[PDB]
Amino acid sequence: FPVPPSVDWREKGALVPIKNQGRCGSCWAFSAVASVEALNKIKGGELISLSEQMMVDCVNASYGCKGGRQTDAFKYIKVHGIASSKDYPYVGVQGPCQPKEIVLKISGYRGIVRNNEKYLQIIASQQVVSISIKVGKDFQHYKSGIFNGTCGDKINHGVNVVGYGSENGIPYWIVRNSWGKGWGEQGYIRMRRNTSNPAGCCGVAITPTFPVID
Repeated sequence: FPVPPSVDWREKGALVPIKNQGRCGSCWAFSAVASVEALNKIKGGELISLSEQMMVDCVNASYGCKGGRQTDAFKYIKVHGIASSKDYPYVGVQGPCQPKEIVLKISGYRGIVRNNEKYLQIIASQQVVSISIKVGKDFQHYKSGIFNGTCGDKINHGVNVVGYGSENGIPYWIVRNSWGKGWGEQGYIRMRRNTSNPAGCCGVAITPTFPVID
């Protein structure tokens, strides 16, 4: 599959502004939701901010502010759909599953073969990808540049690949986080790409997933 050398889905109007999950352990929901929002736009829909709060409150296979799985959210959005952030705002605390207008459903999700950054790049060239990484103190303290710091010891944080590129010949992934616009490069981190360890930087390539529509 012909692969462009750089991609940035933000330049294509496929990312809503950076959000902030607060103290709640809802990264799984933010990582699933951003991929769904982007795909809806990429496939010819309008860009709409969608409700992570609805996922936290309604996806009983996951654990609300106690952690969860991007794929649990994808399954829920396929069957039951998802409401807008406007109708179901984020409060950062689990509450009852509240009924609101459904914006959209998806049709399913897929994974990528594990530990294959070039396969991740192929999907990333086509849409936003959900990924799971091993965050430790160096990642938490990231401010700018291409991150090459140390990593945590356990997969513990869900984020998104929104593109990729290179700077002075050093390749990177553009990674969306859910820690507000004041963290990193306006809420994003560029992480080193094509590392010798096939798991990728802090495990970016271990378990990528992405929604499908139609």
